[PDB]
Amino acid sequence: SMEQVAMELRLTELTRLLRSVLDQLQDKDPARIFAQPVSLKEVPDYLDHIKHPMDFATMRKRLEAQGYKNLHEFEEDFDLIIDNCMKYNARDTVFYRAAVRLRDQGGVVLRQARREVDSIG
Repeated sequence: SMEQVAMELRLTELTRLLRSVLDQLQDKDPARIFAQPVSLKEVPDYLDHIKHPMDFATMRKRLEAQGYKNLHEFEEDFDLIIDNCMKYNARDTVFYRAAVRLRDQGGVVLRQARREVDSIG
């Protein structure tokens, strides 16, 4: 149908905007701490601690399959990256601290993304 096509164009354009959001948030992690999944070879107990692992590569795979329907879904995955790290790692670690800085700097980006998603519809 033509309605299905219009819906698909809307999803495509959200995907475009989320790709730009992802790139901007990933720039706030210049150490690449969050770039890839925590390795279960290197952290064998990880899944005993963290039930829903997340990382920027996994988000990018979902994004490119157009698997984010709305900005809330995308934000949920970004908050998992941060929240997982802040539980597994102690406050005195470069990992925890990187997550704090990513959360603080990402908030700015996400605030305007929400306005753009609502504004453009």
